[PDB]
Amino acid sequence: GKLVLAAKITHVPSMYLSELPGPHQGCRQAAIDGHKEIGQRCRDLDVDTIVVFDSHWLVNSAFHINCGEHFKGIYTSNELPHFIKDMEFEYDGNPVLGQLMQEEIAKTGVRVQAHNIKSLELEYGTLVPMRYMNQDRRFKVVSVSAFCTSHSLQDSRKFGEGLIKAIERYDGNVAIFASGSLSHRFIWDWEAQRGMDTYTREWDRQVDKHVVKMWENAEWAEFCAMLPEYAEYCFGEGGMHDTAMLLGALGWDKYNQPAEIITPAFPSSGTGQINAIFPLMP
Amino acid sequence: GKLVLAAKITHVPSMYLSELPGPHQGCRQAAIDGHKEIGQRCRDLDVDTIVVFDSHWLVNSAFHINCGEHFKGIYTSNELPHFIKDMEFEYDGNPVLGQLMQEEIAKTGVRVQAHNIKSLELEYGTLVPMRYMNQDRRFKVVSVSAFCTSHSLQDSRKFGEGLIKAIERYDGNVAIFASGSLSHRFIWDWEAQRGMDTYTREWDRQVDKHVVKMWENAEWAEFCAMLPEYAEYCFGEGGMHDTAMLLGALGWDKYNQPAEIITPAFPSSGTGQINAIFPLMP
Amino acid sequence: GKLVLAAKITHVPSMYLSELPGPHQGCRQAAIDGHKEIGQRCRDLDVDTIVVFDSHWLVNSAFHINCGEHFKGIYTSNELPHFIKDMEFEYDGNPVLGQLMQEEIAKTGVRVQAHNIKSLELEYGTLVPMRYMNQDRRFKVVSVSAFCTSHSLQDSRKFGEGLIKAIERYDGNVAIFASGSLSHRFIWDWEAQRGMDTYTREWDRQVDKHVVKMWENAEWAEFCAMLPEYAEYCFGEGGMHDTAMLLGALGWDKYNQPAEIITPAFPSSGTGQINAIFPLMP
Amino acid sequence: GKLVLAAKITHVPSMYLSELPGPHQGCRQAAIDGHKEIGQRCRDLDVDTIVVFDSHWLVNSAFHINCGEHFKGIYTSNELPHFIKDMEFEYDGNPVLGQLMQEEIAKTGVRVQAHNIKSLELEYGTLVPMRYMNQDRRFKVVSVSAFCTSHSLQDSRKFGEGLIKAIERYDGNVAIFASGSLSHRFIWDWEAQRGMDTYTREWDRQVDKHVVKMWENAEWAEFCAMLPEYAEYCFGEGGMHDTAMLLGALGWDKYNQPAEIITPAFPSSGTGQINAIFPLMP
Ligand code: NA
Ligand code: NA
Ligand code: NA
Ligand code: NA
Repeated sequence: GKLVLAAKITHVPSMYLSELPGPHQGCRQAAIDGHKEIGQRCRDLDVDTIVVFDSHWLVNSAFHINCGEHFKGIYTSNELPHFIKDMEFEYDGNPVLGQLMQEEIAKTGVRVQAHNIKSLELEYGTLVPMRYMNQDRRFKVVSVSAFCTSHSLQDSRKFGEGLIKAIERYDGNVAIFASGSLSHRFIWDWEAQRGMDTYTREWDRQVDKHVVKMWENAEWAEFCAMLPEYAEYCFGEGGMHDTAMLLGALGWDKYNQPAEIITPAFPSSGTGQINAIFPLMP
Repeated sequence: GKLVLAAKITHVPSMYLSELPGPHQGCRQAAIDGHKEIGQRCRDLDVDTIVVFDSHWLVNSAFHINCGEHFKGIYTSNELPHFIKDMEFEYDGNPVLGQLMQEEIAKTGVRVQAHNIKSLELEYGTLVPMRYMNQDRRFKVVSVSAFCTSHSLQDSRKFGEGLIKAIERYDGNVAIFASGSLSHRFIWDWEAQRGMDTYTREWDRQVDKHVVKMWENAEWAEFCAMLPEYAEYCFGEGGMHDTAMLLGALGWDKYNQPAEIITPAFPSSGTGQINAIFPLMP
Repeated sequence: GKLVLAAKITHVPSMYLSELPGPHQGCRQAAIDGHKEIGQRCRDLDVDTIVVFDSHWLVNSAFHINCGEHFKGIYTSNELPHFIKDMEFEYDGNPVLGQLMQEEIAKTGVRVQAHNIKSLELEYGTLVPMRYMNQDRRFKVVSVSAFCTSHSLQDSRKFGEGLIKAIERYDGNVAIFASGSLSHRFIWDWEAQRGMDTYTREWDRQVDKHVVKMWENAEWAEFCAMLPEYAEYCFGEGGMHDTAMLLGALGWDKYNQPAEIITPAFPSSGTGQINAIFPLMP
Repeated sequence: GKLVLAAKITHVPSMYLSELPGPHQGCRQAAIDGHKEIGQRCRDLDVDTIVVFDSHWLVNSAFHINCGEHFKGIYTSNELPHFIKDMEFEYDGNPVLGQLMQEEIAKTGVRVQAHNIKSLELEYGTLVPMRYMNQDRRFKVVSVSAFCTSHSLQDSRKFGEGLIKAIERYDGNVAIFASGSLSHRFIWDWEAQRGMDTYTREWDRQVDKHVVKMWENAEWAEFCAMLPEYAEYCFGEGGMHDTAMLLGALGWDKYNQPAEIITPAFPSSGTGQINAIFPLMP
């Protein structure tokens, strides 16, 4: 098979808040537009399976693949129980791609497990893009744990490299999404006052503006070299393992295409958020 | 009503692994016996509700109370889903204690929300002690978010202080559990070969030994003063807000009782674990 | 009196190495010519006294001013004593400007001491610019301790604010130099082979490029807001107190003039170096 | 020749302040007593040369040995110029030991330079012990740069290992002093009011109390394993390279003798200070 689309996308809970009646209604319409645009490009390019690097799925040991056959349930947020509760979803899985991913990524030396368990539910980083892109179940979905507490960014790079080798063996077109953040120093509890549209630290705002310029200028050797420090000093969501998996799949320091910005970087509860297409190398 | 028991307890997933057939069967027998002993004292002291400060429940904004009327479901770990899956549980809740907690804690100036929502499920740091102590539904349970990413430890202190005032207004006896860790520098993914019974860093091993000595010697003024640095430099599970909520309920720097070590400190996947009773001030 | 010139300047030891016969002769010619250019503008503006914020002078308590009447001695580096040794110097001092500085800065509530002591010698961050600008003793010199181990950047801001008041009372024209670095993560001892013209970390290189862009675009409110994080995460030389003293004198977040880059940013032993004029507000 | 004594010693400026008339007179008498006791033991053991690991001598590149033939001068503090100024000293050097040290330490792979330069003056970490121990010039002195900004603690270990091989080739008895601190989080500038006899952070006080117990219990494998973290999280004076050089010479994780406490650990301007003899292995 073939990788046909790669993207970095936001999954902030304010996207669901934007759908609700209230003074926040429409506050994330541009972020939702970005998802729906990326979904349309996946339809245009005959994507049959989407792999999400989910920076909301926390793991301490190894890389985990949710390649469940079928995902059906009711989601309630443990962050915002009152507002995001009893949310229905139903999507088709791809156990076959999941097993190919396990086999090829395990050949790189990466510790990796594939799970086809009815009771292992999709995490939030995967449910959000699926809400806006896949309500008609046009796409199969496979999820990867990207909130990695005790892991090497070089192993997430290798996870992405092995993923390409899995796609080569799979009979279909695949899209990959890093579902997470730029900087993720969430706004302090004693500063709720300031609302959802500010950075906690000007520092994170400025580093995020520089990083977005690096993406637009295809400075990927330089970005890949500085990613450990960006992930540490800018409090990356899940340690920016989602960003590492995506760059791994694309060629790491050999990746050479300017990012196409879909949703310009915006603050959300003190964190940096963007939607961007990473064009494929020739 | 009355606070009658306070404890720091482990919830490591190796407790469930200890139950399973294999080379690790019985690897956490003494941790499980410590949970059972603490439960039995709860029975002896005519406890009707347990409040658990759950360091596995991640929140970014405010302190959240799960005071659902009824808890029933099937638990699958997203950390070790091959081993911890399809785990049945059913417990009774205490919405009345929950709303009192919200009333009294909000008067401290702390941001606090109480949830009585069917679909808001118990988190792992609450499920583990309920599994060993509460299978016969002797106790009502309330859960508090103690994985607090953007929160002051002085607000966790105030949460505990407000909780005492809520218990005073409640018609019955209450126990509180900080469900979490000492140091929580989880073992590196590339060091899986070392197994489950080691510390990641000798540094964490030695700081944890000093902290347990301080607890045993009632050095609570000194321990409270050093808690922000301990949480940072020894990678506390959820920032050690669970520890801060418990010490807040007990009197913070005026707490003067020697900790009773129910289960001696042990390493678990690189992290420090203990079961300890915190005797109440006369 | 009048502040007539402000600058950020490099004092790297490779400037002296550039003068010596060997394979590195001329390796810092442009940095030296930047010093000479800034010196000539001081001559043109009728500067009688230069105040240097010396990021090589380490202090643990309070801000110290060397306002000695006369400076004469022989300098041997304790960093590169094989190459920088027996270096003769002689300059005139300004005890009157020093006492005005102590008077006005103490009114801000900052802890400040002024020293007029024969045996208190000029530090390296002052000797280097005086070597290239002041060999004919055209200028009196005063030095300020800007390697501040335990100090608030808001107090370095207040030091600069007070200095403007001292200059207003002084009968003459004054120039101020922040003598120090951008990033100062010095190259690791085991990486000696890579030589003198590289950054230790791509991270430092890229943050430094963003910071120079901010300076060129007069984004001073943003730069001032991010300075505490920059100094911490990019290992600022002396904590970037030199930069803070200079921006304090210039108006801090109200400073609105684009920096004039006299010598483009260059790596030196892993660290970021620049010569820049900070034009004065009308 | 033979190593006959090893010690960790303080060099705090408050030792000189203790000698002066004022409310602080005698405030460091016990620290001075410790120096003079260690001096007397060096006389009793027929020491002819003292090597000091000087955590006040800052270097960015390589390890430097001050093995000048003769040291004579007047010292003025740039930390406290009013109180510590025009301090006379005169001591005999040992260029022969210095050259052996360079030869043997360079065989371990460590980058090391020996300097015999009249104008390269003794640093403060060396002048303080020499003031209290060597006013009659009974001992020759060699100084080593131990404020190492960019260096491996394993390289400081190898410097100590190589030093023993140098002493074996030298015709005399040698003593080694690590001249530095335990924790060195100097008291914040805005907390001057608290005086010189407090810790900045209870955290540093407690870690220092644990470390001193480890020394007294000969827990050297454990202490050596945690030293990188101690040096980082407790703000070690010069990064605790002085401590690593000493433990290097003594056997690192194979060292097995309980430290003899000469001056019990005491706070000085927020930092931890101790005088201790490290008995030689049989
Ligand atoms: Na948000
Ligand atoms: Na475990
Ligand atoms: Na240099
Ligand atoms: Na002192």
